[PDB]
Amino acid sequence: KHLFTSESVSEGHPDKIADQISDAVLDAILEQDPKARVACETYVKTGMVLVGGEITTSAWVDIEKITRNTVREIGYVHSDMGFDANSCAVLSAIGQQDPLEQGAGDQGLMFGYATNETDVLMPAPITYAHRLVQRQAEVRKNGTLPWLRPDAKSQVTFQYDDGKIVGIDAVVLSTQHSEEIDQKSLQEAVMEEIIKPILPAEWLTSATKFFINPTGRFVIGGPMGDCGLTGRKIIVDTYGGMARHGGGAFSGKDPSKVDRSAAYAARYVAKNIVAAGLADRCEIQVSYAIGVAEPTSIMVETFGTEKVPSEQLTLLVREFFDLRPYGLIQMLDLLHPIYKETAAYGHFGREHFPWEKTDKAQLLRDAAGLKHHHH
Amino acid sequence: KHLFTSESVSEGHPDKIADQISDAVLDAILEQDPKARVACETYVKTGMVLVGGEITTSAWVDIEKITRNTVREIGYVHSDMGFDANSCAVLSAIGQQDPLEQGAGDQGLMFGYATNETDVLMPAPITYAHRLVQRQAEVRKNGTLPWLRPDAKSQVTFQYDDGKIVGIDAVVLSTQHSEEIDQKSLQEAVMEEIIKPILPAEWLTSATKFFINPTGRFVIGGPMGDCGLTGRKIIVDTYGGMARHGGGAFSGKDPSKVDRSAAYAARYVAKNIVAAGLADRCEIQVSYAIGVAEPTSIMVETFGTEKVPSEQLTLLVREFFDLRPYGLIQMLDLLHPIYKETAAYGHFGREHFPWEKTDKAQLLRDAAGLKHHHH
Amino acid sequence: KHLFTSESVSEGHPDKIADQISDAVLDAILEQDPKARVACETYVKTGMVLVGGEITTSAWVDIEKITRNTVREIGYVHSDMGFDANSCAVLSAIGQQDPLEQGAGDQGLMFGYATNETDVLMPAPITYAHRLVQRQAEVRKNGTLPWLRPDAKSQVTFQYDDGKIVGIDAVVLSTQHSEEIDQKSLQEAVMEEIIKPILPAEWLTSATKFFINPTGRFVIGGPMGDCGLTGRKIIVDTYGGMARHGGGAFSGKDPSKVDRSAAYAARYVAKNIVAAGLADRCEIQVSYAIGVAEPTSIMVETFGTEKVPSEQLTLLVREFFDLRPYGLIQMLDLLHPIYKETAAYGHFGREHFPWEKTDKAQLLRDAAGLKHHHH
Amino acid sequence: KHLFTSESVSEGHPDKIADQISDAVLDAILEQDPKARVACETYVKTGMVLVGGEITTSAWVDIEKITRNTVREIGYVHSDMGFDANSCAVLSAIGQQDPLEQGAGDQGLMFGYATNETDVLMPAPITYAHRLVQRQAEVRKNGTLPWLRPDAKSQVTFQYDDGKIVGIDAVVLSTQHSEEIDQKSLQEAVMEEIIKPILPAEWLTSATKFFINPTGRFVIGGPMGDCGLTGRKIIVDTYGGMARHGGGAFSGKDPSKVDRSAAYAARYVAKNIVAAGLADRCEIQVSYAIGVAEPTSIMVETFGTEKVPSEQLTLLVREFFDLRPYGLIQMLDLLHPIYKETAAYGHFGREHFPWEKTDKAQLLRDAAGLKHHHH
Ligand SMILES: Nc1ncnc2c1ncn2[C@@H]1O[C@H](COP(=O)(O)OP(=O)(O)NP(=O)(O)O)[C@@H](O)[C@H]1O
Ligand SMILES: Nc1ncnc2c1ncn2[C@@H]1O[C@H](COP(=O)(O)OP(=O)(O)NP(=O)(O)O)[C@@H](O)[C@H]1O
Ligand SMILES: Nc1ncnc2c1ncn2[C@@H]1O[C@H](COP(=O)(O)OP(=O)(O)NP(=O)(O)O)[C@@H](O)[C@H]1O
Ligand SMILES: Nc1ncnc2c1ncn2[C@@H]1O[C@H](COP(=O)(O)OP(=O)(O)NP(=O)(O)O)[C@@H](O)[C@H]1O
Ligand SMILES: [K+]
Ligand SMILES: [K+]
Ligand SMILES: [K+]
Ligand SMILES: [K+]
Ligand SMILES: [Mg+2]
Ligand SMILES: [Mg+2]
Ligand SMILES: [Mg+2]
Ligand SMILES: [Mg+2]
Ligand SMILES: [Mg+2]
Ligand SMILES: [Mg+2]
Ligand SMILES: [Mg+2]
Ligand SMILES: [Mg+2]
Repeated sequence: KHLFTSESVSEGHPDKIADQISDAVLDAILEQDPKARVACETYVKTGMVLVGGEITTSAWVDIEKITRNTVREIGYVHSDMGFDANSCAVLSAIGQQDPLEQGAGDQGLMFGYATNETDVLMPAPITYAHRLVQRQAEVRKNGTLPWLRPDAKSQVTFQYDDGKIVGIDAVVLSTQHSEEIDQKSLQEAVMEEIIKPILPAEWLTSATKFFINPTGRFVIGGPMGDCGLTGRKIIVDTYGGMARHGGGAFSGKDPSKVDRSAAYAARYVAKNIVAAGLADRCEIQVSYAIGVAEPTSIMVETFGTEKVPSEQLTLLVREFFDLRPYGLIQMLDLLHPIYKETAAYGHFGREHFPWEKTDKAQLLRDAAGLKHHHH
Repeated sequence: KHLFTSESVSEGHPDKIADQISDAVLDAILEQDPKARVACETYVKTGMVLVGGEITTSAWVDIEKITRNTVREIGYVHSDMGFDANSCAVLSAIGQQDPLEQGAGDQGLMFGYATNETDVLMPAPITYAHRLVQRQAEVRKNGTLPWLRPDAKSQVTFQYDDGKIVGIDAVVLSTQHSEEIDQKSLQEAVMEEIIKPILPAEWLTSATKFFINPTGRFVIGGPMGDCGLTGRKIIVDTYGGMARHGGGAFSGKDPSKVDRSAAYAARYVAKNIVAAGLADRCEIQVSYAIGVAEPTSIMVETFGTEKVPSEQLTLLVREFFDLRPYGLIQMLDLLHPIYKETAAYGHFGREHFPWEKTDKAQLLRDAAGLKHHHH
Repeated sequence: KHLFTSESVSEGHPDKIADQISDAVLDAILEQDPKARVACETYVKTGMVLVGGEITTSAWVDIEKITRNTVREIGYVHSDMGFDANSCAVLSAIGQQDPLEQGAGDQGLMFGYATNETDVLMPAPITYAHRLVQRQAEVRKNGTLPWLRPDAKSQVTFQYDDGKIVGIDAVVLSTQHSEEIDQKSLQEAVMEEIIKPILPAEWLTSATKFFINPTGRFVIGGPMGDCGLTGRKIIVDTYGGMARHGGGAFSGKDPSKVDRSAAYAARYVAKNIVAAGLADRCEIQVSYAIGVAEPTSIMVETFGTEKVPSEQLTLLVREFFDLRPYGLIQMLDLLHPIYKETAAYGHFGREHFPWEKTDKAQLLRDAAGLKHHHH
Repeated sequence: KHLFTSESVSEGHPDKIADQISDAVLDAILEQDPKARVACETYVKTGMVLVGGEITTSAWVDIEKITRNTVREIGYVHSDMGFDANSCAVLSAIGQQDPLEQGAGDQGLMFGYATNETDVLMPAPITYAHRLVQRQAEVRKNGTLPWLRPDAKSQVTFQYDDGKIVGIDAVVLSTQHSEEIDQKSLQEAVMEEIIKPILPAEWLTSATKFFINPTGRFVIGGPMGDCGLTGRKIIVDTYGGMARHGGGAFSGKDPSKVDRSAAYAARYVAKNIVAAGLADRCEIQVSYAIGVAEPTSIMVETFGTEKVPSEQLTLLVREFFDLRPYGLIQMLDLLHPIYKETAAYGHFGREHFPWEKTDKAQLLRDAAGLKHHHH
């Protein structure tokens, strides 16, 4: 019997604004130069975006237009909301100053995770936290609730009973909105259009507490309310705290940065082990030394749910997966402008991303000797 | 049998520069106004520091002098190193626009952890990673190795055998340095002055791999090499990945921000459970809803090492600890300028910090009914 | 027979926005510390104000609130106008690191001028250019023309016939406005409310050309349209080109800066010579060497209109006026927060400023031996 | 009998640093796109360059490399001098969002001047002020005085006797320098290498005062000492105060901006009148209305030195010169990357610039009927 909690934030949360600008700049560069080196760090606050860092590329991009386009899409288009794509400041401080045996670009450690408690092999709490804010954005943009504004957060507390979901104990939904909607109207609409359509009714009972805009009015937000920086939502981006984290941010980094590529690979590995039926849950840790191709370490954790000995799993992983930094890029077909889409609503659990394919599961299952004997 | 890896970075790593500026600004404010509200986000890169965010305070501080003093102390005092305290740009964009029942200032989730694998009740990998970079800084500043420069990283891979440390498998030490030292000289000096004095000789064997400045020369660094931002080393700041993380950054936040205060409290709770002998390792999760005083959730995880039933532990925690946001500040005496010291070499494991006191351990032990029966 | 032209700009022109922020910061400091050293340079463009330079002061000022207050007063309060006081970025980069024999703080040259072609002893073209934009601001702010927006420019071409004003040949008035007013409506209203009430009807004839918003619609302006910097309207600030200029900017400089104080003194000198009847027009040049109290040069130019020999005038000036840098501050009572008012609509010709007093005129006249002999 | 004073500043003065960055960016764009629209405003101070404004161009330029290259050429290459090309911050905030009948892009007024008191038809004071700082830069860069640093100023006071140069009354030379040179050594070297080789010995007498580094040591300078902005040396750029000024800055503006093109044209006109022998000195004023091709006014001032009636001169100017904004660009062949060279040591008096050609002088002389009758 334990209570576990995860959160997510909408595309209009200031940290998420920064992540999406960083990745919109990455995508624009990769469209022209797939092998670009990009380390693009964004900082947003009242009236301004600062886009900085380092790029090595043949590409020619307009950082200001990409930034303004990104903010406009998120929905900040007027001073009444606290922030305007068309009239904010955009400052740029980007410095433009056998292949599988290439060393890691940096040291570090990265984790990946999978669990069969959902069909996408993700933890339920982060899954439903993301779906809530993704729903908030959908009913804002489609005109179902046209008074919604871009900045929102969600938080879901699940109840477990020896590792089985019993229900949802608590739900937090805080949304920005225009001045005209009153709080009772806002709470009813958020319950009917956002919460009830996303959370399974089975998990919602008399024991469920709902905190909808628990401080009431939330008119001013996005960067006016809170400074936002790239890489400040790394637990929202991953597994909502259910799994460990190595500390590296994803957004604004090209696929040569093992902080992103090896975390994607570790998800792919974990997900294929669980899809194979070789465990019910699996956490992978990998680590690198700058200038060294072979990871300094690989760890496979199955929390006692493995269907074959743990040492045999570690072997299967070395056998089927090339975790050298350029083996990663090959393994996942990463040199394409696919990253802006990851930079809100989570890097995992959306099954069109290359690191969410379970195209190794039968291979691992066969290689492990799992198959039924008769008679 | 598993390999686990943690890293740390010196006070001269650009992300750590940002953390220390943010907390130097917090301390300067709390010295004058202990109840200040501070959310100070720093961004450093080639030639500049940007210090931004939001403060509510009666204090009057010189952000530029605090910044320059902080960078000078870290050791960046010349263009030859890539960055100069005295001549860099400092830009400021800080907007200055029953008490225990006060609501949390934000939603979120926070973890704390303790393990008796070290005397300070920390995981060994993060402990020894921090000690390595702390040693690098000490031999740089005391003139033992005067050619060292401020930017460094460490990484240590431990070998476990069913949860007992067998040894150290791999050690990474990457340090900045002046142009005059050659790499063989640098590797010998780092082995003799930094590595061998910090890592127990028992754990160092023929199986131990050493990667000292594995890309060779590292003359240019700090902000010139890599943009740095507040809150981009949250796993170095905590448990090196051994424990989970809720995603919140510590530095530049006053103690009313549950991202910092509740993580400190969760460490205090976990550490006192383990010091009490109520478990060998303990992870606490807590979460809040904005405007709500009582946490939305509390979870006590003991990984099967508890000495009393798990439900009884959850009770002991509600009984002995007030996890309401202002109960935290009272519980830990937090309204003092003590934070710059946390902003490099880890927020945990240094036992003079208030959240590292084990002043509840005997209390919890007595309350749990642990004591020996004779005859 | 010659045509001469001068321009002026409203308080909402971006260069004038910068001047007024610089001087609002100066005034706020002098209110607390009359002997402050201030060199405050402002830069405005789309979404941002940067306030920089150097101050030596005991004062404690909130640069962000002063900036936002200044922009709000000018009238930029919405993204629809291109700029919002409440939601723009404000960045600060101000470094806070016998008395009459004190040296000049810098070298330089400064001119002052007076002419009896107006009652305020100013050239008519700059006088009427300022009055036009000052009128534009008055009918905008008083609701006479509520659709006006803050950014405007004026330009007036006078016809002279051997140095006597014959009339006005050309009038330019370009004003920002809201989207709702059509251009014919705007032209009629500007002619009736701004032009006809300010320019003497005697000077307006069939030969007069009027260019009112000659490019038509002007909805977007202020910083969105044009970057603005302190000290980029030095000819609008002075004599509209009728007199020479030494190149120094006024705004954001305390009275120890001879670029401001000696130009004010040179106006005072010229104005008192002309008010004395010792010439009909008078241009003064003074210059300084850094660290030298006595000006390196003084020149008195009367364009052949002197009523006493030129050498005798130069003597009268050395006799009645102390042009040493601290003699200036004493001569004009300058250590008071009086400067924001100078930073739009001209530093000269408004007779409540201390350098516009003619309290030496009778003294100079008596000392020159001008007085009527009878019989 | 009158004393007149002019100043100049070296390429390392912070305002001049800004002018040269603005024009280096203009040149880089015009090299690729001769018809680019450019309005590039620079701001330099401790540790940073901000390059902003508005460009309409097909060109692709690296603002950061152009900036760093420009600062390096000027000579700021180390923190010991206060500023380093290689390690300063560069921030960019440039928004990239019958032909002779095209309207002026803005209103305004512009002056041009010529006088036969020098062979280049410039006033002597500005001529010799520029030559002094140009000499300071030459002996710094050629290693004659290798301890010189980039920031310097000059100021020269000439004595006139009814409009004829009698001599030089005062000379100011303030130069930055390294820590190693003492002030007596510096004064002797500046007198021998900079002053005596540039100023005619005839003009230097017992009455001449010399102020060499009159405040002594000047080690820290460039942007560390003083914020610099584009367009803050408009009187150094033109005629040193001898002639009037319309207020417009030159640097960072493409030739479609009448603030630059019409001032260049007005110099060309004045210079060709004086070279023709139609006056000994000539000041031209022109002015424009936004969206109007024909200037709102033209004024020809000859200070009583004309050799033909004044009305006939005004006619000659309308006849020989097309002052419509695109007539200017054609008249002077302006669509070429020639502007960085203007942005230090004066826009006039260097006779390879297109507006310094006297290719109309014989034409004007013939058209005026000036020629000798015999017998
Ligand atoms: N030549 C070099 N050799 C070795 N290490 C180097 C070298 N140059 C820089 N580094 C280090 O590499 C560091 C990068 O650390 P880190 O902040 O983790 O990078 P990041 O890519 O921004 N990721 P994170 O902030 O963790 O998401 C630099 O800041 C230096 O400490
Ligand atoms: N009136 C309000 N009511 C509720 N939520 C609000 C209100 N105002 C702002 N918020 C939200 O609170 C958010 C803060 O999120 P977060 O980024 O986690 O904060 P942080 O303190 O910088 N911590 P982190 O970046 O996680 O270390 C804002 O950006 C909004 O989404
Ligand atoms: N110690 C010093 N001795 C002499 N001159 C110095 C010293 N320190 C700096 N200076 C010079 O003084 C200059 C100031 O020039 P200037 O740009 O005219 O100043 P300003 O006050 O901004 N006025 P302006 O831009 O003309 O309105 C510096 O930039 C240096 O060239
Ligand atoms: N559509 C428009 N119609 C008319 N005037 C306009 C329009 N858009 C902007 N303007 C004005 O044109 C001004 C330009 O003034 P000014 O500051 O003299 O320009 P500049 O080119 O930077 N020159 P200076 O600072 O004088 O060297 C703008 O700031 C507005 O007042
Ligand atoms: K923040
Ligand atoms: K970075
Ligand atoms: K401009
Ligand atoms: K300045
Ligand atoms: Mg945040
Ligand atoms: Mg990292
Ligand atoms: Mg980093
Ligand atoms: Mg948070
Ligand atoms: Mg301007
Ligand atoms: Mg000056
Ligand atoms: Mg200046
Ligand atoms: Mg102009």
